[PDB]
Amino acid sequence: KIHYRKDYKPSGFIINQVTLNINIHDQETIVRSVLDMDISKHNVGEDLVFDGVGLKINEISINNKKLVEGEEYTYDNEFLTIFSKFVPKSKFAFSSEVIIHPETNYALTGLYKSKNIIVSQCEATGFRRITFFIDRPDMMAKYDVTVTADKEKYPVLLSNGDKVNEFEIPGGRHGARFNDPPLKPCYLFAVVAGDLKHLSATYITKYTKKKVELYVFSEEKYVSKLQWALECLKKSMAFDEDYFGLEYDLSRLNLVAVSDFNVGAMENKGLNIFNANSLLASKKNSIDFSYARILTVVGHEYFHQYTGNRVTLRDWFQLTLKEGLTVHRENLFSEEMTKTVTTRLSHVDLLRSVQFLEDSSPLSHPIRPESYVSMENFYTTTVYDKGSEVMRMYLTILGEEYYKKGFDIYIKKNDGNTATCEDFNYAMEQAYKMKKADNSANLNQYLLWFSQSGTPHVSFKYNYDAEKKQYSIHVNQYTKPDENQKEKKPLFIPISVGLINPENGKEMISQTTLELTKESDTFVFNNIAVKPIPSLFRGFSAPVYIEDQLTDEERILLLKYDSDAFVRYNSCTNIYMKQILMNYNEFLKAKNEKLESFQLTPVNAQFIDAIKYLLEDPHADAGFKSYIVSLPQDRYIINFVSNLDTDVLADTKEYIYKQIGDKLNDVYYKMFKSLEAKADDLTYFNDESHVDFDQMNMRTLRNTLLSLLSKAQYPNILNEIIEHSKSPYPSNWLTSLSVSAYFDKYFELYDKTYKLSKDDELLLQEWLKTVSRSDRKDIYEILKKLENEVLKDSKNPNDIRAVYLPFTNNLRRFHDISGKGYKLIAEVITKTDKFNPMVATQLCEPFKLWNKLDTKRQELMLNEMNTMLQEPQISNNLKEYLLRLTNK
Ligand SMILES: O=C(CNc1ccc(F)cc1)N[C@@H](C(=O)NO)c1ccc(Br)cc1
Ligand SMILES: [Zn+2]
Repeated sequence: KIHYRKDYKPSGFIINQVTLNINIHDQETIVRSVLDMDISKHNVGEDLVFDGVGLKINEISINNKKLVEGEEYTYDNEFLTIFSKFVPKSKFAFSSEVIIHPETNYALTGLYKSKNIIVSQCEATGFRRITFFIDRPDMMAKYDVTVTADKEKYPVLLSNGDKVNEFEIPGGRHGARFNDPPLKPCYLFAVVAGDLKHLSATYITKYTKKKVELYVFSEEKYVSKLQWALECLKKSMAFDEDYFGLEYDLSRLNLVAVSDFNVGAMENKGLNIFNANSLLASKKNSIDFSYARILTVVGHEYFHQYTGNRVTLRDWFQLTLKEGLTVHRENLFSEEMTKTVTTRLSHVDLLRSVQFLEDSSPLSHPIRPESYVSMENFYTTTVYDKGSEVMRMYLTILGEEYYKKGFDIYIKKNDGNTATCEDFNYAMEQAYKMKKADNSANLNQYLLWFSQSGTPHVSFKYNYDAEKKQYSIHVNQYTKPDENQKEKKPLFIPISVGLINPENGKEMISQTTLELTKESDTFVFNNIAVKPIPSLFRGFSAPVYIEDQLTDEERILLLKYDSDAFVRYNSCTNIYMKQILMNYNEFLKAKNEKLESFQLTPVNAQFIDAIKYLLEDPHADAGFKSYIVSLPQDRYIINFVSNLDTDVLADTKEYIYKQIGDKLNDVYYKMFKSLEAKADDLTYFNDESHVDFDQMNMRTLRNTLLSLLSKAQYPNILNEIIEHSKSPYPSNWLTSLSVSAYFDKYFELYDKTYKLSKDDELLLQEWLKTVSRSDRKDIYEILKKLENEVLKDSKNPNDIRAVYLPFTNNLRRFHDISGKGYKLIAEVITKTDKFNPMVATQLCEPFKLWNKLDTKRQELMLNEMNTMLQEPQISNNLKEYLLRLTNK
């Protein structure tokens, strides 16, 4: 069954009240549910059809009269159909009692057991796995929820709303009743039961001075890892108050970590539930990346309280309205908290590698898709991250003052209601009219960002008249036709620009955002005293392919002297890309023609000089420095090469890295040594509330330089690697494992770091990732060793993803020409699909570029995908995903 956006129609039914009794027992959970329902104005006498997946019916009733299977209803394990003639014409009560089995629910959707915690996940379609419902987000209802369980095993009981009763039950059990009067969609329902330990705090809101109790929960073993999450929650609350003027509306907010989770976290109202790897950290037992991850995921789920929970979705095709907008709010928050330029750069780096790949793949879709089979397949980097860039462009176009005015219009007008992408565009249009001082101004063209798939390409030509002091930027935009639009239309593209004087590095014009609304336009600037170098798409102001048409000399000047971090990073990126494409084609030709000798174009010496200049600048940023010594990501590069031969690309990267290191290794080594004191400072190692993002960026730089020096076999660098392995910081000692891959000490450090990791669940997963992405010639034997000794039969998604996904980024080995790496991941996908279709589809990620590779590897990947598709037991999720990916 294919659902189409244009087919939306309101239900013929209304569910006003849900009264749940969830009785948890060792071998089963009994769910009783009374739904106080009505007939809506759209009803036309149809059957009453409920969603209900995998439920064991004990009984169902209408108005306390038990219904008879076969004559009055059918149930096919997916839909409960009550025939029209037995459906009442006015207000009525539907009731049911079903049995479900959280303990064997390894798909982690619906109600399931994670270690010793019972927990739910209802977005998008999981509530129907708990009880019968019209399981779609426009069915808003009140919830009164009672949970009972063995008290010894499950002392802590949580659901949405206020706890209004706690009571004892004979036989060692107990119950708690939660009443949540405000309307909500069923995907925001949640329940948690377990032997949970907590940290707590009281937050007083900014304007109404309301006292909000904050609780963060985990299993007892890891309760000492909760402190940063609680601090991040306070920060998120303050940011929504300070930037958006928005306070929390409930008396309490609970965050709960669980070990088994399909994604990062979930915004259930007042009861946010997290993958443990996105809530728990300590400085002894977590890598640095955990701190930014917890900050952004806590922030993300908090910002949903307005953008998703208070203003909700009419239908799932509007997903980007809450996810793109919440990622945008998340990104603003992160940028303000970290105060590092690499925060924005890391978002752009993600979009232009992963999301651009998706947008040029057969899976390409607009941020508001037109159809789906499994809605879980459209929680994508397109909907989330391109969605966020589309939400960010409103702020770029409007400026902070009018953006905040438009955002508040959207909140005030839609608070407590469902909404669509048009409602948001409407609110921004009102601010646009105010800003332009023109009630005729509109953003109708802006809506194409929601409906048009594919990445626009923006290219430039320039003219400077020295006598007239007149400078022109000619701009073109183009989107390649794809399967979603045969004809692509020009978008509203905001181009943040500066003009740099190449003689002194100074700004030449005030802040300027060009509004490109046609296929092409010419923007002219008068009184430009000298020929400038244009600084284009500052802040990465639109999600596009930038073709700057600048010389490498011009790009070097921007890299050294521009004020905008993104344009400097992009100029570096563009210099690298020109070099990569040139050397790639030289290696390819020598391979194709079987040349006994040939030449390679060297790396630009003035570019290497500029890198050295930046690295040696003690006032320059360490995080930015780590980006400039790193080549662009493989998944960024592959968007620019047809029939990419992964071995030739590996040879290209190796040549270019060797070229630069042959000049700069002594600089790299000197910096690695001089950065030690500040990077590894232990002053606050035992203060979990003290997080220094610049210090972590200095560690990133040290660990990047160490990797470069180790690959280069720099003299006696093994000494530094061994010393690095004794650092108290996991980012450092796990780096010592991966860079030791090039030395005879690798398995010594393998065993040392395993011993350091094995007694913390999350640290062990970081160790698994480090092994998985180790640059080892024997990586296939090493993966078998992880399988046999550590991973075993685990159904934990964090374990499976840790063992296999980093390995898939091994350009030389995963893409082994035998196809053995494709075969290995396909076996893992098919095995995983038997119990967790969502994670099976996540493990398909390496196949997304299949039609971008050389002909032999295309065929090898296609064969494994077609083998996967022929599996008799394949899930709907995996089948739909592979059918779309293979154009079948
Ligand atoms: O957690 C994420 C993204 N991060 C992530 C991390 C590791 C992974 F393996 C996968 C995803 N998204 C949340 C979300 O949006 N919460 O607000 C979400 C919620 C429900 C559904 Br259905 C899908 C996605
Ligand atoms: Zn979200």
